[PDB]
Amino acid sequence: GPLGSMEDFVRQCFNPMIVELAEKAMKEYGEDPKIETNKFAAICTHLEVCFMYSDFHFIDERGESIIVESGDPNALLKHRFEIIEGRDRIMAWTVVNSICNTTGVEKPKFLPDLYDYKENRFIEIGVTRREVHIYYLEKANKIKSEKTHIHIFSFTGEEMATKADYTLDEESRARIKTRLFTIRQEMASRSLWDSFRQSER
Ligand SMILES: [Mn+2]
Ligand SMILES: [Mn+2]
Ligand SMILES: [Mn+2]
Repeated sequence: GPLGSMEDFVRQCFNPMIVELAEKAMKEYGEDPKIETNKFAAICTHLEVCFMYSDFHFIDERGESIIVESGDPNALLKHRFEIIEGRDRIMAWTVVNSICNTTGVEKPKFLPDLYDYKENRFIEIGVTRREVHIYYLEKANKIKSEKTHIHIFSFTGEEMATKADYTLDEESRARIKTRLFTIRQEMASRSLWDSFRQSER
């Protein structure tokens, strides 16, 4: 089939809010979305996984975790996750600081992606086009925060998480894997997938 542009794919298949955040993210780190297009799509994907990971999860009036997929979560519910990814450098560290000195949890050395108020830990989310175990080890070796929980998703549907603790129910993680499958298939139909996969390096 004809070869599409990654730009077209990103703008057509990701929410504009996600795209704008990815653009702002690449700018902050001196990367050009119009040249590093595979990275651009990977940033969008990762960002969306982080949001989907957090979606629908609340801590109820008793302090127990629950899922509310309707539109109106009653006012007394608290979001289960703090989202750190998708924020500019200053705000992200401000949030991390607001979490740490509060919950007493120690400060990480790299910005994680989320904070889990139920499990009382920071989470690093990974999305890989490679083998989950390799990517997991790379992540672990980079941060070695020990307290930061790592959760990896691959585009083949495999997951790997610290201490075989996957945090979320099967359905939540299934939503994420369905979305990644959709991204991969759509890229493939536009003849963008092979390059995207090989780009991760
Ligand atoms: Mn709310
Ligand atoms: Mn991050
Ligand atoms: Mn991450």
